[PDB]
Formats: sequence, C-alpha cells, structure tokens
Amino acid sequence: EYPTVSEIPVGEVRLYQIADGVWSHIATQSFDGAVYPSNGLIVRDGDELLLIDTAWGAKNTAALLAEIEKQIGLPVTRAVSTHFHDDRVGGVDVLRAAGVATYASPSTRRLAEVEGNEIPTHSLEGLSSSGDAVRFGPVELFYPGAAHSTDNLVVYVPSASVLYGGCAIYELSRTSAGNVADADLAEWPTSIERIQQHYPEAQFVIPGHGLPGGLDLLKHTTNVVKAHTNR
Ligand SMILES: O=C(O)c1nccn1CCn1ccnn1
Ligand SMILES: [Zn+2]
Ligand SMILES: [Zn+2]
Repeated sequence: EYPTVSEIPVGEVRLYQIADGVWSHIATQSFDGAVYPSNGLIVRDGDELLLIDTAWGAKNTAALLAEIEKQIGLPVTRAVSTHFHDDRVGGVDVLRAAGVATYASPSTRRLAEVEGNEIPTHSLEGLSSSGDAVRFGPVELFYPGAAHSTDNLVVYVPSASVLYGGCAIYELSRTSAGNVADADLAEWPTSIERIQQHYPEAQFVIPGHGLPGGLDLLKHTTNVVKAHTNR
C-alpha cells in the first residue's frame, strides 16, 4: 500500500515500486503549520539512477539518498527538479555534494535564484515553450505550460506508462486549491489538456503530493482549479 502522511515522520523517506525500474519516493515536511507528504520519482537509467525532484529539504534528501543506496544500490547520477519550489529543489545542494549532477530548465533555475532557493547546476534546453518535449535518458520531460507554477514540468516514463505530474496534478482526495500563490489559474486547465493530449496512454499518474491514480487525476485537478476560480 502507498505510504500516507501519518506513516512517515518528518526526516524519513519511503520508496514505492511502481513498475520494473520505476519508484516513487515519498517524504513529509512542515509548511504553514501543517505536515504534508510529497512525491518524487526514481527511474533506472541503465546502470545509474535518474532522480526526479528532491525530497523537500536537505535532511529529507540525505535520507532519500540513504534509502536509495540501501534498497536499490545503484548510484544516483542525475536529478531533475520539475519547478523552483522547495519540495522540488530543496536538497539540491546535498545532491550536488553527494556527486549528483542536478538539472532544471533555465526558467526554473532563474526563479529559484530569485526566490532564494537552491539552484540546479545545469540548464535543460528545449523546454522554453508550452508543448515542448525532450528526452532525458529513460524519461521524457514535458513543459505543459503554466499551472501550479509558470515553470512546472511533467515527466513520463515510456517503458512503464508512468506519468509524474508534479504539483500541477492534485491527488483525488484533494478538493480545495489550497495555496496557489505562484499559480497561473487561468492557464492551468489549458496546461492540463496539453498533458492529456500528449500522454493519452498513461496508466500510472503520480501527483506532486499524495496517492497515485490514473488519468482521472487530470480531470479532477481541472475541476478543483476551476471551482477555486468561480468563487
Ligand atoms: O500545493 C503544493 O503543491 C505545495 N507544495 C508545497 C507546499 N504546498 C502547499 C501545501 N500542500 C502540500 C501538499 N498539498 N498542499
Ligand atoms: Zn510548487
Ligand atoms: Zn508542491
């Protein structure tokens, strides 16, 4: 069963096997007086591992590396952060110190610097316009346009039909927008349709936070976003 927020003390990290060679990682973190869970992705990249997103903080990200070594035992050689917030880049300096080459779009790198967050070393080219897709080892990186944030990316693992939606995709049980301080509410439904059109065969959809689902999470997220806009 997928680990839940109450089951993970802040500072620990769980790995969840989605498919052969694909894991989510789940951590927990305090934010404005409550503790939330957060998802990232791990994908076998030949004899190496590709990491999608930090574990939301330096201490969680160190635990993430320890759990990976304990349970998978292959070296994390590259990391992609899918937008500039701390659940995505917080921990990039621990990654860098551990030997991991860290990556993000130029937009994400810039926004991280402006926010005072940690900054991935390397710029990902080919993602500057909505609908852009690039291959990055065993995954496809896709920029659907502005949504949860203006820079947010999604990730697809073709070998397993795994779509990592990041914070642009809400879990089924989440019915309120919550904090959308950096969101483009007007563009968000448009961005989700680009995801739907580009990955119609996705079988596993992973939100940025919470329980995995299927393509229903896309329609679900548009419903939430639009309701927050009509009141
Ligand atoms: O909304 C987000 O994606 C987010 N990321 C970090 C903090 N937040 C807000 C609080 N939150 C987390 C999960 N659910 N709500
Ligand atoms: Zn965010
Ligand atoms: Zn988030």
